[PDB]
Order: sequence, then C-alpha cells, then structure tokens
Amino acid sequence: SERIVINVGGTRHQTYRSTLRTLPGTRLAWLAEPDAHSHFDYDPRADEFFFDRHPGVFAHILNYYRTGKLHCPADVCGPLYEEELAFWGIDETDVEPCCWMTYRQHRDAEEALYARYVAFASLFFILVSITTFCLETHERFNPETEAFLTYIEGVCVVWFTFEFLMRVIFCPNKIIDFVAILPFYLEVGLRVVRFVRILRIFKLTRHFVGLRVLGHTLRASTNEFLLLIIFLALGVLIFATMIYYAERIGASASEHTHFKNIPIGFWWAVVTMTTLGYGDMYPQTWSGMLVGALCALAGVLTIAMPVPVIVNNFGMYYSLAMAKQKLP
Amino acid sequence: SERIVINVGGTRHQTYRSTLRTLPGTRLAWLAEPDAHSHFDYDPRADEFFFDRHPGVFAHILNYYRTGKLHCPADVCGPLYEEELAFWGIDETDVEPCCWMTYRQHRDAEEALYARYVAFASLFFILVSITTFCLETHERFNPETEAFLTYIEGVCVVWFTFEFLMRVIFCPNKIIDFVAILPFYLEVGLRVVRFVRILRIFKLTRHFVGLRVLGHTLRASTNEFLLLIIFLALGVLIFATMIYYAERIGASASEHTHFKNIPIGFWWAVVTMTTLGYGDMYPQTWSGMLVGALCALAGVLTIAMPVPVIVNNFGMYYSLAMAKQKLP
Amino acid sequence: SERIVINVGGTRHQTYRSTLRTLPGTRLAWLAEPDAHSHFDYDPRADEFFFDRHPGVFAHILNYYRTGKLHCPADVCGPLYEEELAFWGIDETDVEPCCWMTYRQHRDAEEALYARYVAFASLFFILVSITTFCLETHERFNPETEAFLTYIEGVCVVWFTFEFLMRVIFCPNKIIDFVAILPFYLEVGLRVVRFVRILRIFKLTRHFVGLRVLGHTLRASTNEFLLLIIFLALGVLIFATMIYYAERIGASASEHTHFKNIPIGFWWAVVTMTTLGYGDMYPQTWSGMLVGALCALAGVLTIAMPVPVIVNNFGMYYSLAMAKQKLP
Amino acid sequence: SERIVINVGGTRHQTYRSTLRTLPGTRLAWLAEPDAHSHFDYDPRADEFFFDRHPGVFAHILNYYRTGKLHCPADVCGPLYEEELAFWGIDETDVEPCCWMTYRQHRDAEEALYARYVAFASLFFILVSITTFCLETHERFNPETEAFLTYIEGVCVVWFTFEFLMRVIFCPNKIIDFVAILPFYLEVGLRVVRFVRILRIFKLTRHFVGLRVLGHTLRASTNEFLLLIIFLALGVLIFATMIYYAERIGASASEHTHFKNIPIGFWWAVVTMTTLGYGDMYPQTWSGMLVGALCALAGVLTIAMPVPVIVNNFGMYYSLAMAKQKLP
Ligand SMILES: Cc1ccc(S(=O)(=O)n2ccc(C(=O)NCc3ncco3)c2)cc1
Ligand SMILES: Cc1ccc(S(=O)(=O)n2ccc(C(=O)NCc3ncco3)c2)cc1
Ligand SMILES: Cc1ccc(S(=O)(=O)n2ccc(C(=O)NCc3ncco3)c2)cc1
Ligand SMILES: Cc1ccc(S(=O)(=O)n2ccc(C(=O)NCc3ncco3)c2)cc1
Ligand SMILES: [K+]
Ligand SMILES: [K+]
Ligand SMILES: [K+]
Ligand SMILES: [K+]
Repeated sequence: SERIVINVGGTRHQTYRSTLRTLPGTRLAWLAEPDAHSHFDYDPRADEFFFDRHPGVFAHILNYYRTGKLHCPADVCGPLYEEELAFWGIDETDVEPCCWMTYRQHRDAEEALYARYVAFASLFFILVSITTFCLETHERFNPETEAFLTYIEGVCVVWFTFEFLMRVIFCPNKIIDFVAILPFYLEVGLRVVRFVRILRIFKLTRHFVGLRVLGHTLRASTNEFLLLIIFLALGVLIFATMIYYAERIGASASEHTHFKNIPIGFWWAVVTMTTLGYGDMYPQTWSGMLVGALCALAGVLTIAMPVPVIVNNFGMYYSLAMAKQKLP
Repeated sequence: SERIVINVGGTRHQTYRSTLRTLPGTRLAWLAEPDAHSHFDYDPRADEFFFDRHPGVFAHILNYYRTGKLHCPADVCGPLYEEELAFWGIDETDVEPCCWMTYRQHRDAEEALYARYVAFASLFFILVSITTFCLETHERFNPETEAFLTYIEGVCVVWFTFEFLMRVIFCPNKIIDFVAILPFYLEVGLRVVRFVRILRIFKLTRHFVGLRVLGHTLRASTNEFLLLIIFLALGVLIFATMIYYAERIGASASEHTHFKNIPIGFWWAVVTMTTLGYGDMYPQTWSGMLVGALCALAGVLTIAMPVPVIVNNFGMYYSLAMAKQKLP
Repeated sequence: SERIVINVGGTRHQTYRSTLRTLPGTRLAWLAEPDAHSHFDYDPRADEFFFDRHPGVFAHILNYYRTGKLHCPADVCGPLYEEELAFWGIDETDVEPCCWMTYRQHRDAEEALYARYVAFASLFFILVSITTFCLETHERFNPETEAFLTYIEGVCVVWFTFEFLMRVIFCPNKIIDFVAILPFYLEVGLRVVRFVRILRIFKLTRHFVGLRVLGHTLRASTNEFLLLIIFLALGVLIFATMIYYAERIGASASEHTHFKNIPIGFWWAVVTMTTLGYGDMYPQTWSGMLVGALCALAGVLTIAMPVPVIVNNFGMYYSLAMAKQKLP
Repeated sequence: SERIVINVGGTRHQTYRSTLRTLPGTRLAWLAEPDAHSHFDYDPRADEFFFDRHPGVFAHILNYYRTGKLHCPADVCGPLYEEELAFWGIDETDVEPCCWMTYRQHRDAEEALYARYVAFASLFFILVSITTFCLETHERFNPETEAFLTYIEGVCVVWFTFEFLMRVIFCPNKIIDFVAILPFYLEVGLRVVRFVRILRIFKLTRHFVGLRVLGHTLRASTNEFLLLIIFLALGVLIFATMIYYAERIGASASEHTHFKNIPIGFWWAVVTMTTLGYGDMYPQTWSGMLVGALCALAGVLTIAMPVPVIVNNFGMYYSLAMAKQKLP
C-alpha cells in the first residue's frame, strides 16, 4: 500500500513495498522492513534510498519483483548484467531459458582461453623426421631401403635423444611424453611403431593460437559430434536399405547393378550424403535415381544442421583469442 | 488540449488526452475520461497517474497512440514485451510486419519443446535385429541362408514377443505399435515385410534430445520443403532441356553423347545442381560445357537459398532444448 | 551562452541555443530565434518547449547538433527512426555510412512485396503438355513418333486455343503472352519452336509466394551476379593457365595428360572451383596436383564470398512475405 | 562521502566523489577537486555540473568509475561511443575483450576503402590479347602457328607500345609497370614469358568496386589463410597415413589398391576433404571405407571453421563500399 523510491544513481524508480517483498532473500527486500532507514543511504527529506549503480539495467532487475520472471537486456553485455545481478542479491540461475544462451555464451568462452633458439633446432628435426617417414614408404627408395634415409633418421633420433636427456634431468616433478616421445624408444630397438613419429607435431601445435582455439572448440562442443554421427548413421542405414530395394525392383540375383548388399550400400550413402560422389557406385534404374536424388538432399540437410552450431563456437573463441592478442 | 502525466514507475511520460483517445478500447484510453480519478492511482497533488510497470518499454507502447503504428523494441526479449502488451490492453496482432518475425519466433519456439534396466535389454535386441537384417542380404551367408542367422533373429523375435506381452496387458487405454511392431506379426508367419524391422529405432530415438529437436524442426518448417522441392524441380526441368538442345547443336541421331533424352537429363541436372558430380554423364561439347557451368551455379544458389531458413529453426530449437537441459 | 529545455514527452533535454543553430533549416533551429515563444508549446513557468514525441530517439536526433554527425540507434527499427527523422526536419540522407545499410535494408524490402476452378483445368493441361514434350524425345515412342502422343498434345492445344479465345475477347486494353503463348501459334502450323512449351509454368509460378520472393530477389540483387561471374571468370582464366603450364613442366607435345590447351582447361577449372569434380579431367603430375589443390580452395572462397550477400536478400524478403501472410 | 550531480544533458547522474577519483587522469576526475567550480558549468543553485552530451552512453562511461571495467553499449554504433570516449578522457584501449571485437570492426573497415574513351580502346586490346594467347596453344591453329594470330597480337603490341609512349613521357615522378607491362618488352625480342600477358587485367580490375573490396579482404584477413592452410596440411598428413595403413591391413606388396605410398595419399586426402571426389583414387577395403568416411567429415569441418571468418570480412567491406556508393 506504501510506495518507496529506489534512487539508482540519479534516475529514481518508485514501487510498492508489497512488490519488493516478493523475494525475501535478496537485498532489495531488506529495504521494505521498517528498519532499512538504519542500514542504507536514506535521505530523510526526499525519502529516497540511494544506490549508486547503473540505472539502465536496474530497471530490468526490478522487473523481477514486478512480474515474477527475470530476463536479460540486449543493450548490455553478459558480464555487465552479471556484475549487477551479483550485487543486487539476485541469482544468475533464475534467468528464463530464452535470455540464457545469449547471456552465458562470454562466461563460457573464457574457458581458460634465450632458449627460444633451440625450439627451431627441434622443429627442423621434427619436420625432417616426418619427411623421412613419408619417404620410407615410397617405391623409389626401395629398389631394401636406401641407406641415406636411415642415416638421416638416425641423426634425427640422436638429436631427439639428446633433447630427451634434459626433460627428465632438470624437471621438478616425478601426456606428450609417454605416447608421444615413443619413437625415441623405438629406433634404439610398424603401424603402432611409427604412426607416433608424426604425433610430435602436436607438441608444437600448442604455440600457435589458431590450433589452441581449434583444440578448445573440439572439446567445448563434444555433444554436436555425437549428434552429427547419429544423424549420419540413421541416414546411412535408411538410404542404404531404400537404395537396395529400389535397385532390386528395377529388374535370378542382382548382377546388373552395384548395390548387391545392404552393407556395401553404406559406402555409397556416405559418399553421396556428403556430396562427395566418387563414381564407383551410382544408381542405374529410375527408382534408384529417385532414391539417390533424395539421398543427396537429405545428406546436405542432416550435415548442415549441426555444423553451424559447431562453427559458431570456433567463431566466438577465435574472436576472443584475437581480441586478447590485440590488447595489452 | 489538456496534458496528463502517466507516471510509469518513476519516469513520467506526458501526453495530450487527445493522443490517448486514439484507440478507445485499451486501458490507457480510460485515463482520458473525466472519471479516471476514481479508478487509478491518481496522486491529487502532482496530477500523475501511477502505473508501476517497466518504464523502458511503455515508451514504445505509448508510441502507438502518438503515431499510429506499433513496433517492438530491440532492447527487450519477446516475452517481456508480450507481457507488457497483455497488461496495457494493446493487442499483440497490430505489430507491424517488420517487427513481427523477430518478436514471435520465443513464442513459436516453445512448441511443447527401476525399469530403466530393461530399456537396454530391448535396445540390444533392436540393434542385433538390425544387424541380422543387414547381414541376411550379404552374399557371404547365402551359399540357402545359414541357420545361425535365422536362429539369432528367432531369439530376437521371441524376446520382442515377450515385451509385446506387457504393452497390451497392463495398458490403460484400448502410432509406434501398428506399423512399427509389425515384424513380430511377421516372423510367426519382403520389401514391405522387413523394411519395418529397421523402424524400431524410431521408438527409442525419442529419448535423445537431438533427435527430438530434429523431429520438431522437420515439422515446424514444412513449407521450406515444398519450396526447395519446387526450386529443384524447376531447375531440373529447365537445365535438362537446355543441355539436351545444347549437346544437340554440337553435331542422324544422338549417338556421340550421353544426353539422348530429356528425361535422362534429370539425373544429370540433379547430380550437378547439388554439386555431386558422379561422372556417369557429363557434357562433351562446348555448348554443353557452358550449360553445365551455368547449372552448377544455379544449383548452388537455388539450394542455398531456403536451406538457411531451414537451418535457423534447428539452431533456435536446439539452443532452447539445451538451455532447458542446463537449468533446474 | 543561453540554455533551453526541449521537453520531448516528459524527459527534458537541455542544450545551448548555440548548439541548436548548427543546422538552420530544420525545425529545432526555429526554437532558438527570439520568436519561438509565439509558435510552439512554451510553458511560461518552466521555460520548456513541449514536443510530445518518443523521448528515446530524440536523444539521437539531438546528437546531430551536438557533434555534427547523425547515427541511427539499435534499439528501434528502421521505420520508427525514419518517422521521427521526417518529423524533426532532419534529412534521411545525412546518416553516416556505417548506420545506413542497417537502416535502409525495411524500406528497401517493401519493394511492392468462382473462376478459381478452371485455373486447375489449365494447370492440368500445362503439366500434360510438359510431359508430352519431355516424352516426344525419348527413344521409346520413336520406333516415327507414335500417334497417341500427338493426339494428346492436340487435345492440349485445342484447349489452350479455347482459353486464348477469352484473353483477347474480354480484355480491356489493346509479356506472358507474346513469347509465352507461342506454342498455340506453333501447333496450327524445333529448338526455338518448343523450348517455349515449358515456359507456360512461369505463368502460374506467380501465384506461389516462394517463387514471387525468388523473383524479387533475382532482381533486387543484380550486382552480386556480375560480381560472382567476374570472380569465377578471373579464377577460371588464372587456374587454366597455371594448370596447363604446371602439367607441361612435368614431362614432343602434350600426349600424356588431359590439359592439352588453355581453353579446355576452363571446363576443369570450373568443375573444380565449384567442388563438382566429375572425373573426366584431373591432374596427373605433382605440379598439377598442387595447382588443383589450390584451385579447389580458391573456388570455395570466391564462390562463398558473394553468395551470402545474395542469400540474405532472400532471407529478408521471405521473412517479410511470410509475416505479411500470417497477419490480417 | 559527498555526492555530486553530473547533469549530462537534462538527465542528471549522481555519484560519490570517491567514485569519480578512481581514475585521476581523466576529465571527470577533475570535477572532484575543490576547484572545479571555477572550471565547468556549475549552476550554483542546484549544484549540478552541466555537460551537454549524449545522456544515453554517459551512463556506460560512468559505469567505469563505479565497477572498474569499461564495456560498450549495444544501442549505439562504434563511432558514436568512440567520440564520447574521446571526449570524456577515457582511453579506447581499456575496453574489455568481450566488447572489443564488436566495437572496432567500423574503425577497422574504413581501411581507406574526356580521356575515358581510350580506356575502352585499351580494354579491347587487352581482351583480344588474352584471346590470342589462349588460342596460340590450341591444336587447331598449329598444323607452325598460323600467321593471322601473330599478326593480330602484333597489332595489339603495337598499340600497347603506343600507350606506353605516354606513361613515361608525361609522368611527373621518376608495381603495375615492371612485372605487368613486360609483354611489350617481350614481343620486340614461354612460361614466364607469357604468363604475364594475362596480368594486364589486374590493371583495370581496380576500377570495379567488387574487386577492390575483394583485394582489401584478401589482405585484411591474411591470418585466416595461414590458419586454413595449416588445418588442411594437418588433415592431409593425418588422413594420408591413416588410409595407407588401413588399406594395408585389408590384405607381398600393395598391388590391389591405389594408395601405394604416403605421399600419393595427399592427393586423395585433399580431393576428399574438400568434398571434391574425382574418382581417380578411392578406398577399396572396409577399413579404407571407414577412414574415408571420417576424412570427408573432418574436411568439411576444418574447412568450414575459418571460411566464415574470411567471409564476414568481405560482407562488411562490401556493405560499406555499397553504402558509400549509394550516398552523395
Ligand atoms: C619458437 C616457435 C615460434 C613460432 C611457432 S609457430 O606457431 O609459428 N608454428 C610454426 C610451424 C607450426 C606448425 O604447427 N606446423 C604444422 C605442419 N604443417 C605441415 C606439416 O606440419 C606452428 C613455433 C615455435
Ligand atoms: C534407457 C536409455 C538411455 C539412453 C538412451 S540414448 O538417448 O543415449 N541413445 C542410445 C542410442 C540411441 C540411438 O538412437 N541410436 C541410433 C543408431 N545409430 C546407428 C544405428 O542406429 C540413443 C536411450 C535409452
Ligand atoms: C488456383 C491455384 C491454386 C494454387 C496454386 S499453387 O501456388 O499451390 N502451385 C501449384 C503448382 C505450382 C507450381 O509452380 N509447379 C511447378 C513445377 N513443379 C514441377 C514441374 O513444374 C504452384 C496455383 C493455382
Ligand atoms: C572506363 C571503364 C569503365 C568501366 C569499367 S568496369 O569496371 O565496368 N569493368 C569492365 C570489365 C571489367 C573486368 O575486370 N573484366 C575481367 C574479365 N572477365 C573475363 C576475363 O576478364 C571491369 C572499366 C573501365
Ligand atoms: K561437392
Ligand atoms: K564428385
Ligand atoms: K563433389
Ligand atoms: K566424381
């Protein structure tokens, strides 16, 4: 029945105390008791409680005692509204689900997001080791492998051993060591042997900002990969079956076509849904053609639906990383 | 000729009553009659009508008695403005068509959007039945089908019958039962027979949130599929005709090329507009090459025009579903 | 040196008259002369000029006499700010070029954007005529064309003549008639003859809202087509030359490869830049492979750069058309 | 302990001087000393300091002495807030990294972004020279090159020499001259010889606005090219190795498949990651098929992650160029 005047920095808001006592735990509710005159800045000639805060968002906080819900403005960023919430006693978890995903979310994007002359003296050997690995397989140095290649990689491993004689000698305590510095253990005496020779680049690929952002993205968006894989698996199964039966109705067995099984149809339905189209297997009857024309479009759609959700994350994280790089 | 002072929560707005009587059905219009002093909170010393509401949107409501049109702000969400509209007596259908699609919509996105150990004991059998179906066709277990596969699927159907001896016994009343629990009716005694064996996954594909959002999208956007199909059909017809005639002018019949008919040109014009390109049929004359270079681009455009409209829906619905999942 | 108080609807703005006389043609400038007391609503006890307008944008208008430039807010739509501009005497062409493309935009998107039982009795004949045209070419009804097909199309043309005996008889005056109702002139006595038989669908393709929006888009964005064609032509020329010379350095003539000319390289460079890839012509030397790996990416980029500009137009126009369809 | 009233144009903001002395270098801090009454517009009856500026952003400036951080509003553009910052003494480099990339951003998009009858008399010769170059290679005018083609290009070079007899004669001082007007030096007496004949179009391709915007984009976004190249190189290396070993486990050498080396796998892994798919090399074992189905998706993702960042730049720059073209 009575009115009180919350003067939030020059621009006074009036309300009924019956409105302020809707949520009795927060700070504003304390104003309503007949004791607040002994706690806050009560000017005893205009009866207004001074509160020296941003007056352009407090009219959205107070629009949580008036109606009953709490929304976020669109004229302030996340952290500004969050600081104001934290002040006034409101909880940052009553935000309605419409104004929540565009308010969390810079808070979910923070995400913790002269020996510099031998770093190149290690990168050079990393790259030459990658090259020697990629050339050991070529059937030009295998008339039986030529000796100069194993000599080169011997120099590489005798330098990597030298570098591994400091990361255990001068380190204080006791990921990129056990299953990533394995080729050093290997050369001294092939799939799992030398796949790891190429993994050493993931050691230095943390000093580049773009790959740090990519790594943070590939783990802050780990649901939109299950989603994409499940979409693609459903599509592959459905369209493999459809194309098998379609090609079958088009005239003692299936010897006039490529899709002889439902399994082998998975290869086709995945080189078609992705709009790849090698050309090893394609439809050859009008029913097969209709099913393929359906498959291409369904694939475009079920791939383009979650990939934008994946991509906005990288956009935001990379924008933040560059903004942090371009500021002192 | 007279002025009145609508004090909407501390920040008074003045107007002429001649402005407030533009729409005589709403609440504000009642203020103008020489009786409102007996209805509302009329402070009889400053002559201001108190109205204890958000003062940052009421200056957009009142900007519907001043000009004549009603627009929505961009510093508040949908539901906030909608609640304020509902209060003041304004109708939410006078919104101009520019400020309408970005005001409807969180209202069109709500869209209604220990026996948990046998659910896995049903999913296991669903998956093994899918696998046995996909392996019955392979020409490795058909020297004539091997007996262990029909034995396996017999175990599967004798478990699904057991599970179907409760969904009719203990159910109160009397979609996923008639045309989805058909293989149980089948095995006891092939296209329409066993296509349905794979449909059982659509029973469990409602417990995943991503597929619920996909299902809601595929039906809240059922116009943008007719649109895409019509675009693609027009493109296919036009470019099939163009490529037939083009390949024809390039020198007694058409025995030097692939496009011998206007029908068979549909397959090409749809594996090209989608940027698929198998390679079974391609142009082989300079006029055919120009028409194909036109077809690829027209296809990219007439596919990328409505697909973003389809994709924004999934983006919004999935954002809402995740926000609702991440909040108590 | 003196201050005056523009009371724009309850929320008074103070300024110096020396500020208001920056642009002497507009309305506000009239307030500054020592005569405005005889023109406007001058309350001669608080010395404030009443102006009964939106007080949330006038603080952006007045921020054109203070600094010297004119910007648009982001908390109001286009037409709202435009109406306020039109009132205050400001011109809508002084808007700075940053706040202009997001202010023009609904103004550039307006863009002018029981005989209903014989419309189907014409669409049926249109479709059957399209089908008879597409089947006249097939080498199944050409053992020499079978008589039933020309009989069918004779029925079609004898109905279209009947319908053309009203659009000249009962029309008041004197596009879709001369070069679109040509087959009627044709059958009574082949490229340009019967391409037009398929054009009749563009007569009815104006009653669908999606194709109306597509037609408005394809002409409100006629610069972003010259742009795309020029990008693609530059790319095609550059990469055709590059791939010719590359494939040439890889070891008396060029008889070991596909790219024997710079012209024929255009076909490849356009089925590759569009990520189509038929497979009729591909690189076969390491230099050719590097150039092709460059071509694919340059094509993706120079196609994806203007296509989003093309697509936003359709997005906006279609949103507007649907908003206008969903409102009385 | 004391309060002061910054009247920023009609809408007074109150604060404690203890708040205004948080940053003692800026202008507002001067208000707090017991001398400001002799410097600013101090009305000595309401004790308010007049400051005649936009009152809708100063409540965000002052929200930098209250909390400690500085954010940008979303209801004003970049340059407006920047002008207000510049006024008040605040530095435009304390902006928090969330509100920075959407505040820089028009400032990072400005970026410096009757002889007109012989310009066509040069473009004609440029185009005919391009055509003669592209036709010198064709094996239709090489029965040995026909004389009319070298005659034509002789006319072209004797006109380009004439035009090069003015750009050195009447030019005041002493890029598009040394390595771009080289064919004139060439014809008077082939890879590096005549690649440059096509470079002359880059001389005139600065008079088109679309290509000016493209050129500004291709250099304001030179990090997102290193990023894309590094993503693609990592992908190519990883998936080349994976597909080699996969195809190897699928059953004395590798004579049953295409991927015989890790190098040649780069061609495949780059015509697949880009969703090109020629069809010259594809997987032929189930493990190869799984790895290829992984490669297509990883390629789609690692290409679509930085390309939107590249594309937004062209969008913004082109919008600005068109807005500047459409305004006096
Ligand atoms: C000391 C130092 C300074 C700068 C950088 S660095 O950040 O500038 N930098 C250089 C190369 C890479 C890289 O990760 N290359 C991967 C690759 N491409 C093809 C095969 O492997 C990153 C690293 C170390
Ligand atoms: C009781 C329970 C708990 C969780 C889930 S669940 O939601 O986590 N869940 C699991 C599998 C699927 C699925 O739909 N798989 C489809 C498919 N992929 C390849 C062929 O078929 C969904 C379901 C039930
Ligand atoms: C009287 C009336 C009512 C509705 C419509 S209508 O708007 O609903 N409508 C129907 C078909 C089309 C169309 O344009 N079809 C093109 C096509 N597809 C394949 C070949 O040609 C549009 C038209 C007329
Ligand atoms: C005097 C004047 C006026 C207008 C223009 S102009 O700006 O309108 N203009 C015209 C052609 C181009 C162009 O760059 N063409 C490239 C190309 N396409 C295929 C091969 O090469 C640009 C230029 C000069
Ligand atoms: K493709
Ligand atoms: K392809
Ligand atoms: K392709
Ligand atoms: K292909």
